[PDB]
Amino acid sequence: INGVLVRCMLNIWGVMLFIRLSWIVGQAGIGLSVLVIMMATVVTTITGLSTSAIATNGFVRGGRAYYLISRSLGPEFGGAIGLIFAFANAVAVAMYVVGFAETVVELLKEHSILMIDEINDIRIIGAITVVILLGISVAGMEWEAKAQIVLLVILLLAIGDFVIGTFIPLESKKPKGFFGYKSEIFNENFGPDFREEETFFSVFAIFFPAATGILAGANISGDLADPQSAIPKGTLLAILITTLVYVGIAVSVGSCVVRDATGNVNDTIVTELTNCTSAACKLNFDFSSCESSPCSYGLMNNFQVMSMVSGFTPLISAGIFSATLSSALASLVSAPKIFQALCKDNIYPAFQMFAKGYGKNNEPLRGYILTFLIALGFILIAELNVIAPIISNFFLASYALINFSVFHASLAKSPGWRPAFKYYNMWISLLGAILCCIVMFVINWWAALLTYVIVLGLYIYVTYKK
Amino acid sequence: INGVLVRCMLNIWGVMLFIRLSWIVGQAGIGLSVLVIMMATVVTTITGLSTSAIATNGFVRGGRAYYLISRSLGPEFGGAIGLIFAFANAVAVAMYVVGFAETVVELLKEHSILMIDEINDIRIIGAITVVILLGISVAGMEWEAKAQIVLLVILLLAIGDFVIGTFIPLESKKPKGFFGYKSEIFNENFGPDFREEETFFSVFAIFFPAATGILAGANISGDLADPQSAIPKGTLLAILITTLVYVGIAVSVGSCVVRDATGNVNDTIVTELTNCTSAACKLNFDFSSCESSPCSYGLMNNFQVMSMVSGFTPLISAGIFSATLSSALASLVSAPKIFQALCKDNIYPAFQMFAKGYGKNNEPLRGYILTFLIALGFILIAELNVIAPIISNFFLASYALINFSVFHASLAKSPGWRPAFKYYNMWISLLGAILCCIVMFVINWWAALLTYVIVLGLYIYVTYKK
Repeated sequence: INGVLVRCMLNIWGVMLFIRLSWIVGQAGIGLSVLVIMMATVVTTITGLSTSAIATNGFVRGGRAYYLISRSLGPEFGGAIGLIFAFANAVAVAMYVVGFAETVVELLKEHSILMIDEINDIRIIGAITVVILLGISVAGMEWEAKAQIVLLVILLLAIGDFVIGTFIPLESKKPKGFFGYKSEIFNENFGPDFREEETFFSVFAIFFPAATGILAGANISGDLADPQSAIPKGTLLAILITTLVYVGIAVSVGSCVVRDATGNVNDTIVTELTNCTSAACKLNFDFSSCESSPCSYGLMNNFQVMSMVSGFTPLISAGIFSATLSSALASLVSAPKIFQALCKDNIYPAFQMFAKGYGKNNEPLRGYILTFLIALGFILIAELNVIAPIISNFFLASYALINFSVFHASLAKSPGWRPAFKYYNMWISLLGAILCCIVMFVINWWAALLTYVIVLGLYIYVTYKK
Repeated sequence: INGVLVRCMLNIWGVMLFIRLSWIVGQAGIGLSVLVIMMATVVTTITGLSTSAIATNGFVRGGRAYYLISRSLGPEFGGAIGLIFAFANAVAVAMYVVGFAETVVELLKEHSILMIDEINDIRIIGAITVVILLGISVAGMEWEAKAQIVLLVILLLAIGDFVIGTFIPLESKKPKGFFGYKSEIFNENFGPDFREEETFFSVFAIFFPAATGILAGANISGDLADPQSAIPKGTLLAILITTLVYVGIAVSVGSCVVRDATGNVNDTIVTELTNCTSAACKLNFDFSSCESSPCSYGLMNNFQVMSMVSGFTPLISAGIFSATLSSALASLVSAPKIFQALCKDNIYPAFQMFAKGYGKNNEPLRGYILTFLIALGFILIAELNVIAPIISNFFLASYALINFSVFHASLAKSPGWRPAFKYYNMWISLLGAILCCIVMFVINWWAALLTYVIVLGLYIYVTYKK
């Protein structure tokens, strides 16, 4: 009730927190953003209750995450969810690491230093980073147990430092959108003023990965040093804490940083008593009239608002490093584990090359190379705002699959289904599945369709390979 | 090999032939229109081969169409295809009858006569028409056997009269877009010049019902006075003939009527030697410069181009009446038959009120009232261009269902599957199903999605009612 809790809590706080939440709230108002977070959290908690019901039905010996599912679910749903989820984690590696690389090139361009083709300097940085990350994962993880705790200490210190910065309204940040909890800054920030082409569901898709750390946080750490049936409590409480801190950070940054701010001491508080519609003039002449040209930063231009508000910004940057690298590595170790587990069962005998445990320990290698290559291929696409909707798609697909499969097995299944989680009925799981599918189709309907024909073909193969 | 042949050939030539084909070719060029027809016909013929394989597997005693399917397919696919297809025919009634009503108000407004709210005078006409059609269907059909033959004589005479009119270039039609097989009229008509908001798939969806008469043409006439295993030959040959005459009428009208023509002897052949880009001036000053205001008619303005080209236009109008009324009535008798057959089996016991055969013969009444009311509700929507995509959706769904179900049963099914149709393998049926689903999603993805959750809920009900 402490190990997998910390694991999920690490997996969930990812890149989208420090570098995208300000974005989201800047586009979808302080109000509607809460609806975004609430939809995300209801999907996640439906899936959490369902996966809990899974984690409280079978034998006490939880072999492997995918093996746990295959025990508690048919090989059709088993292999489907497994493959689609391992792919989800594989692409998630690239998502997290490219967010990291983005913040690196940001903190670097802040200096005098520069690189070749920033839009692809991100690509070079991400490549070196994923190489070093694979090198970390393979050949050693004994230290990760103690490393996750220090990472979480760093991360919580970063969040607390952010909030402690909010209450400290330095005048030098007046040229930035930060103003320190003004009511009118909150008023003007409640209406969902969107931007160039984003719609509510585009923003939701961007945000959704920031709520996706639950299953691999819990299940992938099957056979935990803790009892198996402790997973649900920690998973759900972690969901609650993460979503609550999401809501808090959301409301705070919305009531703190204005929609746009061209940092210029010149364009400042000179205080000509004008018409004064927006909240900027309400504060002072600072951050006035970005409507003409694209301004530098503030809640809708730059993603560095979080690092801009807090005190001793190094701690916030360290928190970013911790979150992104940690989540990326967790996904990078969970994905090939699922691959090798599914392949050792030879459920899909086409990928019979289960990496043969090429190592002194049971360290798969073929899966590592595969997911590393996928991560590279996706890293090549730089703009995180386009990688993230794909992860959104695939994780929504995975969640739909899993909770729908629970719903289906609930339709009486001779295989020992017999779950135990309080509040784990079928109808809520069918609700979650319909929600997942609908939401997935609203965000790039054709991607969802293609995903579904993929899983259909998987059902075919699993149906006639028997 | 003559009865169900004539039946399908009647069901297929519907309203979309005489009043929409000219439209389609006017928007999607003489060339691309052939691709439209080819996609339609490949879908239809895949489904035809599959339904043939069905019609050549089971007992010699073909009880009922839906019963034939339930014999040769599981009650899941059975009831799904049955309900969705009966609904398809129900809405098809309204489609055909509203096309009829449209041509009636056209031929009436051509006179001095008029009605109240033409856009809903169509609705009033359609209501009276569907009332009279229900009155025809119930309480007597003994004459329909001899009536279909005279209807087909009328229809073929209309088509032949149309083509015989093409070769007769009356000067009085020069103010209309008709010119009589000019090469340049064909050249300018090969490029898919679309219009206000139509896309290739919008046009395809409009067209697709014009290729949907096969299953109900053949299966609904189960226990034919002909042997059961004669269905495939006639069905496929009817498909071939209908699609070939579609291609012929398409190429002809494309090479005959220009894209736009403001009928005015004044704006005519006066023959000022201008720049002359379009083919109009190539012919003469007639039908020149519709680009300014919306012109009266010709291959893109009015749907009466077909009736405008032929000689003794009354015959063409009679052919329209024959086609629309005939197809409408065939659908109106096929839909409730499927309803009462599915309900007598009580597959979906919610609709246990199977009309109890309230009549001296086995004449269902509850189903009649139901489909009549649905037809009314849809008639209320007047613009055929919006009703037709819905029928396209639902028929694509039905075809996807049926051929996919054949594909699935091909994955070895202990129920006696054992078909016989030459060239009836699985892979082509899976191809047809994937095509149906993809095409259905390109045309109003959310309608397709909703249809699929409907059939999923049906799978639920059929799964836990057992």
